[PDB]
Amino acid sequence: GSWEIDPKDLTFLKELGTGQFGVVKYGKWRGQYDVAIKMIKEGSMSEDEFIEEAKVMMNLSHEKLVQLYGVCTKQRPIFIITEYMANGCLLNYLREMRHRFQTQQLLEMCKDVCEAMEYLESKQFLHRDLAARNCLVNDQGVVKVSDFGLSRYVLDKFPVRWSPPEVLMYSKFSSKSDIWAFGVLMWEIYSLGKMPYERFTNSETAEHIAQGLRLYRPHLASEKVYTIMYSCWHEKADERPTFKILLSNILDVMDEE
Ligand SMILES: CN(CCNC(=O)CNc1ccccc1)c1ncnc2[nH]ccc12
Repeated sequence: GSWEIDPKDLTFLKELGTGQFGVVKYGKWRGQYDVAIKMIKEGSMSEDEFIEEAKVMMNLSHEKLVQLYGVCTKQRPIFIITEYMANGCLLNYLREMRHRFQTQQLLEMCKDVCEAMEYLESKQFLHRDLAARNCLVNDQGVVKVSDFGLSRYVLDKFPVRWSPPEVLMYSKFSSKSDIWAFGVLMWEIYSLGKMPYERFTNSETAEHIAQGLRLYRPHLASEKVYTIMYSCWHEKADERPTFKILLSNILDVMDEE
């Protein structure tokens, strides 16, 4: 199948991490091309649904989306073969104080993610778990959005701190719950990877959000940048912007700043 990679074409070279979803390895495809090999933990996913969705996933392609190259499903664990992102998870990258980021770099990180999300929104595709922990950074410092849609197939920890009131109260998912999570991700970037609502538990965060209270301005965000992330948190989902509008707003601030 066109979504199917021959696992014999892989050379495993380095372990990149282990986690709830499984083990990830760096390797080469046909001796030459860098890949990530994501090995799905046995029993962790609805595998027939995941495999059918991978066929749809094959047609999603954008420079700021982690590229899916194929799956290996004729054995277990199944493998997801993806773009290799040398600098790892965005959350860990932000927390690495040596980079001494300028705010121009932080705004570019936001734009990278917003372009990916604008593309997913043009395809009516929801990420459903957008957060810095689900973005990756390549060897050039480019941020890309990873594992978009994956939570649908996970059989098991919910992202309370990235969820709007209507998700927490009613499980109402929409383009506007991705918009809300994007604003939280902007806050994560400008806070150099702090936990949102760091002094609260999830249960306390949910109550805070419902009472109408919000995250507030990171020290490194200008007034114009804060306006953008705060616009993502309107109580009323329909008053939140689209990713097209957020991209335009981010580009405008890049020009001003
Ligand atoms: C460290 N790391 C991220 C590892 N975490 C995940 O991929 C989590 N998802 C997942 C895991 C197992 C099975 C199914 C899904 C990477 N480092 C460099 N390039 C990369 N490309 C892609 C990932 C990736």
